[PDB]
Amino acid sequence: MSSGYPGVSWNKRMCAWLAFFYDGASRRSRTFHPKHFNMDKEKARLAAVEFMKTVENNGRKK
Amino acid sequence: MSSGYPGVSWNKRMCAWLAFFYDGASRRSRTFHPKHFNMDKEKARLAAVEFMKTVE
DNA sequence: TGCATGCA
DNA sequence: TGCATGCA
DNA sequence: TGCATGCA
DNA sequence: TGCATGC
Repeated sequence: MSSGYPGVSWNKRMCAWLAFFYDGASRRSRTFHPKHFNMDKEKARLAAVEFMKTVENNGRKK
Repeated sequence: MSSGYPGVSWNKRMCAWLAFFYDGASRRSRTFHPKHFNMDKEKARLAAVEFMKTVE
């Protein structure tokens, strides 16, 4: 499994684990995003843009 | 682009920003994962499992 | 979005 | 079921 | 794995 | 030009 636990699976589009459970007869899910995903994704974006700016030239690179 | 910026794009399978650039003739790329992705994904996994046991 | 439902 | 999908 | 080709 | 895909 992706999780190694019954009912818990990684949703690739969402980048989150959903826990699927029965509520009486009704199948339901609860979403668990990696902690601080938004913060850390945004910080990764800034870091990537910063690097991109370093390499916005026509000379040979490091 | 998926970032706000030219040359930087989100790779979905990788769950990471890629910066595409030119080293003269060659096209290159550098990868940028969210800083503590592996650890925080694991924390989220353990929380999903905890919910599973509790809600069951 | 997070979620409930669809797919196989 | 694990996980992708449609929803406005 | 991270990277750079493939495709438009 | 962005970004999925194959190694």
